[PDB]
Amino acid sequence: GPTSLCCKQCQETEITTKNEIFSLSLCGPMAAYVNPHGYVHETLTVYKASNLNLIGRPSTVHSWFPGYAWTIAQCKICASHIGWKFTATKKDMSPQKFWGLTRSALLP
Ligand SMILES: [Zn+2]
Repeated sequence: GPTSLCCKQCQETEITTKNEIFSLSLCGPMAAYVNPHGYVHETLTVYKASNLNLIGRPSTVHSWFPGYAWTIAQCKICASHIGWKFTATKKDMSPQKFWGLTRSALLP
């Protein structure tokens, strides 16, 4: 479908849709400055994703989104690294999980 964002390598496999896109605030209370940590502009954040295999267990090491652990996520079909699943370290956070997907790894 027109909303469909698929793995660029295998083409057929849908990873997320444009419907699931949202904007995560990279700042904390009062919207203070933060040093950029990783490369967020290149990363698309979505609430829900599909057809990915999670590799290993959640890690907090040098997380691009502080407060969240990350787990590598690769296409079930072709094993291309599309991005990461992010899971909250604290119960009071929202969303408790989301996906950060490398834009260049998707089509469109
Ligand atoms: Zn693929």
